Amino acid sequence: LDPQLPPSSNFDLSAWYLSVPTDNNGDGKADSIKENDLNAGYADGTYFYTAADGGMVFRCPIDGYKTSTNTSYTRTELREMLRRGDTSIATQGVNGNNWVFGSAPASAREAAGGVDGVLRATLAVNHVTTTGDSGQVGRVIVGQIHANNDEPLRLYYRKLPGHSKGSVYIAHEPNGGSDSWYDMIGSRSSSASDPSDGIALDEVWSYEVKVVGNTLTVTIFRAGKDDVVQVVDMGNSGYDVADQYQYFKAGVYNQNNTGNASDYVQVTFYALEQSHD
Repeated sequence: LDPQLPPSSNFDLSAWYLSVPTDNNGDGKADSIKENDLNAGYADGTYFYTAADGGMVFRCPIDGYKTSTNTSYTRTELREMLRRGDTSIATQGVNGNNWVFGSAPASAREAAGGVDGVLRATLAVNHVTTTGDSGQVGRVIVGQIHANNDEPLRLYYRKLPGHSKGSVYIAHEPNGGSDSWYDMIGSRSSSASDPSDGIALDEVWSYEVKVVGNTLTVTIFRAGKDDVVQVVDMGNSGYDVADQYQYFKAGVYNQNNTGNASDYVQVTFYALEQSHD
């Protein structure tokens, strides 16, 4: 990882676009740096940049523009794009830009850009919010599986104000259904005690989000510690259908809209790979 190289030279960012919470074209939404511009070595020194150690930094304040009116939170986050800069393929839809679970019909599988998926990342959470409502404070989503309108996976890190260590947990949201929650390390609760096995700020760790058919496996890897694995059976989740498309997300999604404007989340990634079939 080279400190003197942009993120698209330190990482393979050809299948990603970047969302940063500014509104430069006056459309009221977050800005998108699409694949072709991102991969020309885009870094703005404020939201998205190479660290002094070569890491790809995502930094995101509480206050700023959002991706749609359907969310209440800012993000500095990548969104997977299997078209890789081929703009004649649409962003949304079961097409060469997006993947489908292997459980979907043959039609959905042959049309899609990929079948099943594995997202791997290595990262350190540098900073989480310390301000705002008790139920929001300290939370950042660092990895996602997103579908047409629901989220098969949201991977959270949360560290509470008076704690030296933070927790890791996941949500699975069925198609048209509601979130199921799974604590992996520590606890998502706003009143949990300091997790003695938890993850500190600046501590390096790794995650793997994998889909084979209707089985989701989330693994947390940590040097010197056993892997932590959560399997989620999505057999009743309704994603094994022809009209659902899927994409990975990775970066910081700031789950706080109640703290100080300039409070923020920041995570540095050290490895980031997306793959399909």
